[PDB]
Amino acid sequence: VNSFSGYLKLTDNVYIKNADIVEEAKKVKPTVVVNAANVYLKHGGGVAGALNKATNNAMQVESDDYIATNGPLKVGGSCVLSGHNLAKHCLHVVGPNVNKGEDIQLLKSAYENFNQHEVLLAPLLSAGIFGADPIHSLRVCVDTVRTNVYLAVFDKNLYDKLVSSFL
Ligand SMILES: O[C@H]1CCCC[C@H]1Nc1ncnc2[nH]ccc12
Repeated sequence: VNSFSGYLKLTDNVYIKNADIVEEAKKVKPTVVVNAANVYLKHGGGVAGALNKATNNAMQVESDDYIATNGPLKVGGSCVLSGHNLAKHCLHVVGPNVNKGEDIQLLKSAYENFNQHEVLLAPLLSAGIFGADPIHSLRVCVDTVRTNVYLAVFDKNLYDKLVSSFL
């Protein structure tokens, strides 16, 4: 039993809700919140800009030190950093950005990072400003993640569409 509330169950291990991931993180304090990161951990907009803003820029300060030490992530890769005031940990995961021409097949590799964590609160990778089809992203999530994932979808309209079209 966990503290996530109001989610629709899609499969044995995947759950979905119309929610603001920032507000959901603030209320649940999950062990892991997933950030929709880029390789530079520059949290300027989308989910990343919102999460970072909610940490009063502490996420960005920590991220800049991480990059200065380790260099950029790989597309499809991830790193674990602090969850600050939102979660114990933040798993920064880089899905391919279609608006940068990155290969969509890397979306499966991106979701594989979730399997290293038993339970996660997450957005749909490569959705939103990353330019992928959120319905495809949901399908890859369901077919790749085996651990328990609670997906927060900010837009009520997209949420209804994802549910109504789910196979
Ligand atoms: O609405 C879409 C657009 C981008 C792809 C995923 C969704 N973004 C979010 N999802 C969950 N919480 C969020 N807080 C701010 C944005 C956000």
